[PDB]
Amino acid sequence: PEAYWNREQEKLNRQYNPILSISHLNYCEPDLRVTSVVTGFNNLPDRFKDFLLYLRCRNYSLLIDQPDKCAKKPFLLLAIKSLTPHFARRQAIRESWGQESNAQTVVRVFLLGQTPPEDNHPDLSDMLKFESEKHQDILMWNYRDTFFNLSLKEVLFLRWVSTSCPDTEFVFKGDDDVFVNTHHILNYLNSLSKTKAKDLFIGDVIHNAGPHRDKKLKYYIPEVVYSGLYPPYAGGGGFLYSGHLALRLYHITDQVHLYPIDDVYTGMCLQKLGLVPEKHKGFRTFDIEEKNKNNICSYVDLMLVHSRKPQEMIDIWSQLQSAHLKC
Ligand SMILES: *[C@@H]1O[C@H](CO)[C@@H](O[C@@H]2O[C@H](CO)[C@@H](O[C@@H]3O[C@H](CO[C@H]4O[C@H](CO)[C@@H](O)[C@H](O)[C@@H]4O)[C@@H](O)[C@H](O[C@H]4O[C@H](CO)[C@@H](O)[C@H](O)[C@@H]4O)[C@@H]3O)[C@H](O)[C@H]2NC(C)=O)[C@H](O)[C@H]1NC(C)=O
Ligand SMILES: CC(=O)N[C@@H]1[C@@H](O)[C@H](O[C@@H]2O[C@H](CO)[C@H](O)[C@H](O[C@@H]3O[C@H](CO)[C@@H](O)[C@H](O)[C@H]3NC(C)=O)[C@H]2O)[C@@H](CO)O[C@H]1O
Ligand SMILES: O=c1ccn([C@@H]2O[C@H](COP(=O)(O)OP(=O)(O)O)[C@@H](O)[C@H]2O)c(=O)[nH]1
Ligand SMILES: *[C@@H]1O[C@H](CO)[C@@H](O)[C@H](O)[C@H]1NC(C)=O
Ligand SMILES: [Cl-]
Ligand SMILES: [Cl-]
Ligand SMILES: [Mg+2]
Repeated sequence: PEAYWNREQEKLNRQYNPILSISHLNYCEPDLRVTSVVTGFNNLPDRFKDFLLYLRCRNYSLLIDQPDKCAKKPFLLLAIKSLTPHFARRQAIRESWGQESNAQTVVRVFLLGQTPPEDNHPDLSDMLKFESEKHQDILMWNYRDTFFNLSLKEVLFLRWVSTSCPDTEFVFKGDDDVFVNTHHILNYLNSLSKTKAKDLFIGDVIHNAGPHRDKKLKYYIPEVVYSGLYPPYAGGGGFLYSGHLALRLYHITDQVHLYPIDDVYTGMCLQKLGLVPEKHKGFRTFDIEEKNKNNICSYVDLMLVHSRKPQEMIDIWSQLQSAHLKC
């Protein structure tokens, strides 16, 4: 078409689809041709200019790995998107719904990029090494951890699954400011037939959405960048899928250009597999009703709630342990 991403994506489609008859994965120099191709490139916000220049570079390497995380074969892998300074959020997740267990082994990793000093981030590196050496649940890549780079966090994670955790039955991928009912999730996982557990992918799916064009909102996308409607995509606050689908998802990522909104990007990859994400009412990416926020019995049949502060996650998980004695 005329939107840049839509244009470069069709070029990918013809590369991978014979019926339609520089690298797009390993080119890590600034693609300067975008400056004369995208209308009004110099008047775009810096995140767009960085996203367009390095759209074709995704070969980033792990700086902090936990290679023996899935030694014991996990039933559920919890992968949590996080930023370096979120020490309290990560620690509260460890102490509540993200703790490792066996009961069906559950493993936990936090996904991080770099918060480099050249972006005026405070040097928290030696506190992150301290945190890593003590909890051994930090995965960190050497890319600039930013909002528009989150679909990069998705691809680099799916790569780590295929190379360091391909056996895991299921994967939960979510944010570090949500409460997840890990107990209710595992009971849902064992109330599933092998037929459905094959290509399982559930979340707060959004249908027939389009790019926000409000120049001042977070998910704003210019019309020179993307045109049309998003595919169905689960809310990035947290979705649940099987390891089998994770491997299929990773191998299809090369056929989809990175997109600045990472949960939309996952939907584009699901669409390319011929799959539709499955809505589930337990995923409350928009919280619940304030009158029900007091009641611990309101959290028993939920899958996740967004959003929650660290001490809120701990308070709910604490109360949730005695919920079967009073609900
Ligand atoms: C997602 O994450 C990736 C990975 O971290 C980010 O990619 C990096 O993006 C930064 C820009 O923010 C890149 O750094 C920039 O490189 C430009 C080109 O420099 C190369 O080429 C010149 C010749 O043209 C060589 O001299 C040089 O050795 C480099 O090899 C620079 O022009 C940029 O200049 C910036 O800093 C200097 C010094 O302060 C000043 O001139 C400017 O003020 C300017 O700010 C800058 O250095 C970096 O190369 C990318 N890394 C990789 C591995 O690709 C993405 O930006 C990020 N995406 C989003 C959307 O966040
Ligand atoms: C029919 C329709 O138009 N529905 C709209 C929703 O699509 C829209 O949802 C929000 O959209 C954003 C992109 O436009 C984005 O997907 C957002 O999810 C968040 O996305 C970030 C990355 O962009 C991801 O990292 C994060 O995990 C995720 N957060 C949560 C809690 O899921 C999504 O909410 C909505 C705008 O609020 O409006 C609907 O009308
Ligand atoms: O540069 C970033 C910004 C966000 N996040 C994570 O991505 C999730 C979504 O962040 P945010 O809550 O700000 O987006 P929202 O939920 O409001 O859409 C959160 O868990 C953040 O920790 C990240 O990993 N890197
Ligand atoms: C990606 O690969 C290219 C070519 O092999 C290389 O020049 C570049 O440095 C790589 N990027 C990273 C981050 O290693
Ligand atoms: Cl621990
Ligand atoms: Cl907070
Ligand atoms: Mg959030």
